[PDB]
Amino acid sequence: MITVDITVNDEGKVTDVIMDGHAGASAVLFGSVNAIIGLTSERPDINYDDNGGHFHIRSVDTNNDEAQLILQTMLVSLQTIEEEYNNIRLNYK
Amino acid sequence: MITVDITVNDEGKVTDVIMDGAGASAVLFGSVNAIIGLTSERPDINYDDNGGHFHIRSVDTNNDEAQLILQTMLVSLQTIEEEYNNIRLNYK
Repeated sequence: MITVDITVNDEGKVTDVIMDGHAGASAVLFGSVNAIIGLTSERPDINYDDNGGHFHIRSVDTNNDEAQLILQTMLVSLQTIEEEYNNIRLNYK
Repeated sequence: MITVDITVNDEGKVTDVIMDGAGASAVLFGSVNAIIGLTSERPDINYDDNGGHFHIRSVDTNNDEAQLILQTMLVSLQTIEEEYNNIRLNYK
């Protein structure tokens, strides 16, 4: 099972997303990180263990509307996978 | 085995995304749900043979939010293709 921990601050901004246990879920997450970097000015703080586990996206500019839209898109896409394969568990922190 | 045809107009807007045939499908369906759930854009969708053919046609090409989601979808598909060059992207 893949676990996705999602942290939304008091201002409604996605500050952290951590995926662990990681085809659909991985493509959505990695693709979204590449989109934030390639399409916006936001450069998230990315950390992961030596095995590629505990993949943590930490937002730097939480007021970047474009990066926030991409993160929300990533979450809607992960919720779409979860709805069909409830394999993946989304946890809202 | 999967082909994705992408049409970008003269104004740089994604007008059509046509997939014919797990990662690719999740990115496509998830992105459509995001456009519908997060923006005012309501794309024209043609869907046949339970995923065998899936065509997204933009209606409001000037919707910056829907356009960002489509570009995100394309970056995500390019990421899959870079790892499984299984999927072929074509710019029409």
